[PDB]
Amino acid sequence: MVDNLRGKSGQGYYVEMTVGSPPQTLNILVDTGSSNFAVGAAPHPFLHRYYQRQLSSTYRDLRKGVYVPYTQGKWEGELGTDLVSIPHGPNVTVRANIAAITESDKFFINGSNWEGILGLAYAEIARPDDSLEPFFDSLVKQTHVPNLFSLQLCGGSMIIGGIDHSLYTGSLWYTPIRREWYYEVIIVRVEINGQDLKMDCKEYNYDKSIVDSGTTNLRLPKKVFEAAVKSIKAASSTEKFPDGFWLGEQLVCWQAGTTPWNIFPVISLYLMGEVTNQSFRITILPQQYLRPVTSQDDCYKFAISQSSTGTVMGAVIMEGFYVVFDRARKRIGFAVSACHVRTAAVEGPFVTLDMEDCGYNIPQTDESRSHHHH
Ligand SMILES: CCCc1scc(-c2cn[nH]c2)c1C[C@H](/N=C1\NC(C)(C)Cc2cc(Cl)ccc21)C1=NC(=O)CC=N1
Ligand code: NA
Ligand code: NA
Ligand SMILES: [Zn+2]
Ligand SMILES: [Zn+2]
Ligand SMILES: [Zn+2]
Repeated sequence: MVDNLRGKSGQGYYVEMTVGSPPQTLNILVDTGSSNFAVGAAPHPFLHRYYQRQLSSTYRDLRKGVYVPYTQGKWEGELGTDLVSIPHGPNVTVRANIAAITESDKFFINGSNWEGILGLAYAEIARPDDSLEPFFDSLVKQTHVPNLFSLQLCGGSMIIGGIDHSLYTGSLWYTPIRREWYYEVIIVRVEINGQDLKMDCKEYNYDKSIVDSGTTNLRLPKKVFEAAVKSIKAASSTEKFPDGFWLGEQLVCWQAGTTPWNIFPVISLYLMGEVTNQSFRITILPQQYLRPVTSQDDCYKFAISQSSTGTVMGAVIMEGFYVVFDRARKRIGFAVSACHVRTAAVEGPFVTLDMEDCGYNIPQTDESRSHHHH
């Protein structure tokens, strides 16, 4: 399973999955921020291949549609089940739910080389509801595959059912999964070049913090975004950038190989430790957040953006790390990645005697209160 992913942060990382019999092998974007297995199932300007239900003798229609809006764009399709296997994964075959995407807007991107998404988060956020069993749950229930996977994103490995120690150096540090819906976690402190942002720590997790391989950027709640930008600007104040750059709408450039990296600070996110009163920190390099895209110059985009739905630790963040989704023990581990040429660091423990609760409790809507989970 080592080396079983390909891709980049701008357009995502995909694993090979074989669906149906006779086998159709598809390139699937790995998405820890959703819970549907969904695959393009009809021609599209941007698809190199798609799922042909009519070629699969093992496909079964569920006779139910599903409509998945996103803030900008959407997919919809028909639910069914089919046999699924992972060529560079364990030696098993499962029957899983698959949404056959028949229409979409702004979902498939020009030249991505993936045809489908593998939603690895939990059933609570599956569409249309939590009774549509996500792929990984079907995988574990059907086989004896251990209930964990890891992502090493460089190009990359998703190891299913195991930790591979050749993919990381140093210590593996675990933070609890706060609740099993998204891969929710809790941020206890943020430093930018050594300086504490000094916000009430609930602000860092307002209204949640998650780990999301389907998101490119580090995304931060409004007040936290504003504080970080103020701090990164202060550090880089010998360069005056236009506003569009800080909005992630404009490149900024230096002559080939002369970029003043030192003017850009490191960002440390302190995650809750498994032990009470402890945390550990993941330290993010400017090379993660300031990404190359005037082809005599080196030009870059700012990959930190504002959020109204919480902190999102996206691909630009996970790229520096071996990240273990240890669902069995309800925790997420981080270690420094062994793919490379300041380093992204994973460091701890940090003890706080001050034992604060930094999680935010999302106000409970009547609709949410109404639902039974039997
Ligand atoms: C690391 C992989 C990131 C990827 S792969 C393909 C795209 C994409 C962009 N537009 N259409 C597809 C992105 C950017 C990402 N947006 C998306 N991620 C996905 C998971 C595929 C779900 C989705 C549905 C729609 Cl309808 C539009 C965008 C996205 C995203 N990144 C951010 O930084 C902020 C918001 N969305
Ligand atoms: Na099934
Ligand atoms: Na389509
Ligand atoms: Zn093609
Ligand atoms: Zn009931
Ligand atoms: Zn339920």
